[PDB]
Amino acid sequence: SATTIQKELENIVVKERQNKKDTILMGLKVEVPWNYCDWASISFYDVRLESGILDMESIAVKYMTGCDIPPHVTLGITNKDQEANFQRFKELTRNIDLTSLSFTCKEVICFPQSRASKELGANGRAVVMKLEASDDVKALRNVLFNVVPTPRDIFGPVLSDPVWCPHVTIGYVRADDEDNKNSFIELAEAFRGSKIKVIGWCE
Ligand SMILES: Nc1ncnc2c1ncn2[C@@H]1O[C@@H](CO)[C@@H](OP(=O)(O)S)[C@H]1O
Ligand SMILES: Nc1nc2[nH]cnc2c(=O)[nH]1
Repeated sequence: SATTIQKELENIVVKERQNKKDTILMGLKVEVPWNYCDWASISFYDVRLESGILDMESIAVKYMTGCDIPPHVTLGITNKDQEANFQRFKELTRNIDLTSLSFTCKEVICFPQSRASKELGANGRAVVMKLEASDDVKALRNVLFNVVPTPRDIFGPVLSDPVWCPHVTIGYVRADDEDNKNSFIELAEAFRGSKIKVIGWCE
């Protein structure tokens, strides 16, 4: 059970996310086997079409744009002042062939609604394809965090240790329409077992 301090620390984590703007994405641009038309029967949640969003610039809702998402696997998100360190890391890894890296689609997961987005007026949940990452990807991410200071992930209770869930987000849907959510998951489940190829760094 969480303590008083832990509960207070969670509020700080959520607010920190809400306050975050202008961060940089350290991720791998990938090619996926699914297309928009595969989800033609699905209704997506796009904050750009919604009202009551209290801060469109917050990274907690800014990227909740239906299925209009560039296919990518996030390694980490950090502050803009780390841009130089990240650029230096890309140069340090210039000899690494990122296109040799591969992920395997395992299971379709609908992440829980982030409290940071909900408090900013969002009503969406992310449907993602959980990926199996090779040791090369895991090592690449660890060394990235060694060269480029990156906020520690805290997706759960503040006391828990983060378990990286490599994933390619497919689309956001309303958190209050189960039929739509389940139909989406079913359709996305058809792509399980597919292999995703890395093209390079997200730019
Ligand atoms: N400059 C940026 N700063 C923070 N996030 C950014 C971003 N550009 C893209 N995103 C995407 O927004 C994330 C949600 O925070 C992730 O999406 P995801 O992997 O699909 S759950 C992330 O990739
Ligand atoms: N990597 C990762 N992202 C998440 N987003 C929401 N929950 C999680 C989680 O457990 N892991």
